[PDB]
Amino acid sequence: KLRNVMYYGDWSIWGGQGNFYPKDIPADKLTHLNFAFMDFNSSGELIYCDKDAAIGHPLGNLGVTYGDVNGGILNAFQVLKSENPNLKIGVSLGGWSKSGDFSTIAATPSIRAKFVENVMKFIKYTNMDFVDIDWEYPGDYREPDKTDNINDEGTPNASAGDKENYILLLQDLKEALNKQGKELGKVYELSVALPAGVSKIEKGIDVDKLFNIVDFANIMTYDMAGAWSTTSGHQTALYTNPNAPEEYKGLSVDESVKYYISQGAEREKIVVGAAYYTRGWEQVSDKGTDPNNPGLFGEAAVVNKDADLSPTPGALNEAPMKNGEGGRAGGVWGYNALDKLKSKYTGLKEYWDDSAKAPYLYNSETGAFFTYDNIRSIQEKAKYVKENNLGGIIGWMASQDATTNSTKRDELTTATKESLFGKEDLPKYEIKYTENDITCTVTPVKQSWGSGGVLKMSITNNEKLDESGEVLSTVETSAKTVKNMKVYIKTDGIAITGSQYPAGPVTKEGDYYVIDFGKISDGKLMKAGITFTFDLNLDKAIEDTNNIISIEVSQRMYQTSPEFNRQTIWEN
Ligand SMILES: O=S(=O)(O)CCN1CCN(CCS(=O)(=O)O)CC1
Ligand SMILES: O=S(=O)(O)CCN1CCN(CCS(=O)(=O)O)CC1
Ligand code: NA
Ligand code: NA
Repeated sequence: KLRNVMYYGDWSIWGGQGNFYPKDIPADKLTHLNFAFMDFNSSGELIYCDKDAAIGHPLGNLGVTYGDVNGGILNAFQVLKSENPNLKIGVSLGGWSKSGDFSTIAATPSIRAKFVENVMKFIKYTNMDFVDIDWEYPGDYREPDKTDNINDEGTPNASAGDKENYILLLQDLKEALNKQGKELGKVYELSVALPAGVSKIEKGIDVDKLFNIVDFANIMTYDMAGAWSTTSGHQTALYTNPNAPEEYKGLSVDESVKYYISQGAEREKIVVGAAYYTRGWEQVSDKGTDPNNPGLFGEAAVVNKDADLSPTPGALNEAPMKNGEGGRAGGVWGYNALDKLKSKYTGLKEYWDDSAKAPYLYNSETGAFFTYDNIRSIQEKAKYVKENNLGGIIGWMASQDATTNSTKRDELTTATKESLFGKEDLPKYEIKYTENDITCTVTPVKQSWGSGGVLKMSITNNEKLDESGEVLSTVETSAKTVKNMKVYIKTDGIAITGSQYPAGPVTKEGDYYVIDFGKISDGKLMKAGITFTFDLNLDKAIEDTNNIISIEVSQRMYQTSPEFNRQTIWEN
């Protein structure tokens, strides 16, 4: 079974990525959606990159106020899955900028165990389905590049022990996932992000052992050429053009996959990467390296400067170059910004390298050169996956895809899905939720005056908050809040004519009376430990509860989103 995997960065929601909220992800076209990234410290405690993004932002949902506990990307992912049950949702830990604490965690069994325990709790409270470990990279000594990213940790504590310790970490995670999956009655998966190139693999990836632990592995077959080099090239090519110079030999999807297989990787677990952005160079001279691809593998003149004044051959980026926030000139433009790119760099012509099956843009008069993925190269990558019995495709990243006919950013995502799977719907999966500890009492009220009767009902959220630290306490608080509660009451011969605050309004829907706490501002987010006690009005006085059959409750993340976790709280 193939996979169509997508990264979604938590910073998608701000202006740099055009304020792209999860509801506009084409989730019916994905099998796996990675929340990128969760940080963590050297003691194994999880740490947010952007707390408001993760747990507080309203994300375009009309009834959500900033900071409301049903806000945030993590809750939005749950809604995407409810609305698109083909989808598995998961969490990417680390990434290029937050891999600095892996070496320490992986080296000490007690810290490894704490990290694993915290990740298991996280995915329990967020109802996530997989864990993706993006250790970039084990055994690779690297300092931060604060000009690129003030928050970059690098991997300054890398060591030769990382290769074996990563295997231990992955083994611990998979065993914990197996255990928790059995406890909760669900299937979990474990994935990793892997380097494309041989030297990084040799430094830190025990291929054969790793592939026997993970469910699948995402090969980062992008960023394989760029402004760190003074030779133009393809950054994410399917095949190695035979004219490639030594520095780019090996750095294609095909050669990377073939190397992994030669080292023991199981084909069906290999997911290959597609980049939804350009890289490029300001001023490339055609050296005639490949006469059939002008400008390719040409010499890039060192004519620009980074934000820290370092000379560079890189072209300008879509975003302004600022020290500490995209400070390196890399020719980096989102796929959805190719029209902006062409307005800034005029005179670009589109080329296709038939030997690499990769597009590029080149101005033969100015020398500007950009390398990227398009619909055609993604279709070629998909054909390669199918013909070689590989595992799927991963895209980096969602917010960079282009709109087609709606507000969804889905041009490349749709092309990927249809080339892998065709036009039919993706398989759907059952979604399980853990019932909340919700109890209730019902008490007939003696009313010697007036007409009708009264039933006094109390509903209690018996959950209690135990987790410590910002990450686990916030996801726990959300999970143990009863959200937009609907109460379904089935009676035999008893009519509920009305309801009173703190109850929401009551209606008859089929054989049930339904109380909608989504319509009570004080009742729509019922925190742990809270009780609502309220009067229900009846058409006739009642002396016992014998004609009350059942009371059930359901939740909704938003007033608009699907009901879930329907559970019985009182039965006769
Ligand atoms: O200012 S914004 O909030 O728009 C972007 C903040 N920040 C910039 C750096 N990237 C690094 C991603 S990675 O290097 O870890 O892939 C994460 C987002
Ligand atoms: O002894 S050596 O290590 O030199 C060769 C071992 N060799 C590596 C390649 N795989 C192909 C797996 S697959 O093609 O069936 O997926 C077979 C075994
Ligand atoms: Na960290
Ligand atoms: Na193997």
